[PDB]
Amino acid sequence: GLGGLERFCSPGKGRGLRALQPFQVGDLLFSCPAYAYVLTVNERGNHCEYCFTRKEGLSKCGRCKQAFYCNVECQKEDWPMHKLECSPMVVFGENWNPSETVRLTARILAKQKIHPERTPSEKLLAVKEFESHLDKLDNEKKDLIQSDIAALHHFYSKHLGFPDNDSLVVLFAQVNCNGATIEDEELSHLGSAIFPDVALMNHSCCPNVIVTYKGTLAEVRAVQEIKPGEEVFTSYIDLLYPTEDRNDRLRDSYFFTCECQECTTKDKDKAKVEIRKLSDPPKAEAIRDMVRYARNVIEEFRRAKHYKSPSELLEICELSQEKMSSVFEDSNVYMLHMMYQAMGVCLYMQDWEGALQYGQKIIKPYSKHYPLYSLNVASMWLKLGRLYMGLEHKAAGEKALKKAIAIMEVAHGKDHPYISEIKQEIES
Ligand SMILES: Nc1ncnc2c1ncn2[C@@H]1O[C@H](CSCC[C@H](N)C(=O)O)[C@@H](O)[C@H]1O
Ligand SMILES: [Zn+2]
Ligand SMILES: [Zn+2]
Ligand SMILES: [Zn+2]
Repeated sequence: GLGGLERFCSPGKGRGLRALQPFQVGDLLFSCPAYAYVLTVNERGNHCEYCFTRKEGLSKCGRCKQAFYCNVECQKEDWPMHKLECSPMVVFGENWNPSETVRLTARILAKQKIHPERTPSEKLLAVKEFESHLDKLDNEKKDLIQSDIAALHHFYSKHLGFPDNDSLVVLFAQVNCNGATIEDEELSHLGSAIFPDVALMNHSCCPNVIVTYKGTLAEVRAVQEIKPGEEVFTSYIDLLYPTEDRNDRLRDSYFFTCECQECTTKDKDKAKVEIRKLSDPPKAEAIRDMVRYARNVIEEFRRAKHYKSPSELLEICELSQEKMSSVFEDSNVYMLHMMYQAMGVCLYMQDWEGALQYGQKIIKPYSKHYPLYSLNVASMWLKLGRLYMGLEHKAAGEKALKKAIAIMEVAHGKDHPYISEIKQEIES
């Protein structure tokens, strides 16, 4: 398996990963090549399909004209997977729209068909041993999975010999509980992948490691000191939100309730739900009313941004901030949430000054709500630094970039290509 590590049975968590030797903050616990992976549609042309390297002047697949490569070698290496989509993409035309989960599952089945034996990605845990939580799925969940299976048959029937329906349901549930989004240095979505050895790690809201990505390779580095015998815990979710929100998401997606220190004590929750200390104290029921409102408007915005204009979205953020502010301080995570969304739609609108203005009032609370080494914090420092540099505020830009580097050296490793790029952006 992996030196200095050991698969074991973690009480109340099923199987987990334990350390057999000490690891210091920044040490590399291990690296894991992707078992199967797929680049998200919106990043085609920016990244190489095979190795995920970002560069300009990628070779275009002459066949489908929708898959870009470093060279003919990367193209050849990606052909066993790319042929699943090359011709269907041109035949279906505009009707080709499988969800990313379907694309990934199709590549999983292909990888099992050609490489049925244990891969180097499965040193400690094989794909077939994945947890499915089949018995927990309600009818709504089952019907969503059945819709994905229907799409799988619809777009990938010519190249894959499919197992029976039951097995496909198990596979999709396993993907939903073990899949891994790949994000860039600004936590922008690059694609989805299966990292069997990485999936073994259980969740904690105070994790001791962070998973970063070097192309299609997952790397796992410590963000706290790990001693022999201690279990290795990563985070599955955004840690910004209070305990009940986190466990709502964990129950919904992974079907378990977390009992880590943050969940048991809920101490940071008080900072996260900051109430204005005004002459008139809000009553508890008014607080809970505004909290419910906040959680509702967050979901409403997730929906609205698919069919609404950017300015309409900014209006939603501005109006919700005013209403919520009557009760919530600006450091409240629901205010920060709407500020972050406003920053994103301003970034899309290319209003760099506006987005910078929002980002400035986001990093101060962000830094304290998130753990010491957090990719969310690093990415915010990086976005800020790049806006500063773009608007020629070099002094403040360099400051922000160094803060990002300080966290990334730990999480990504000091020799990571991203850090080289950022140091170039300081010297240029
Ligand atoms: N902190 C935690 N408490 C209880 N169960 C957890 C947990 N973190 C992860 N899990 C379990 O692990 C699943 C994710 S895959 C992680 C490995 C899994 N424990 C296994 O034996 O294969 C979750 O769906 C949940 O069932
Ligand atoms: Zn490449
Ligand atoms: Zn093609
Ligand atoms: Zn927790």
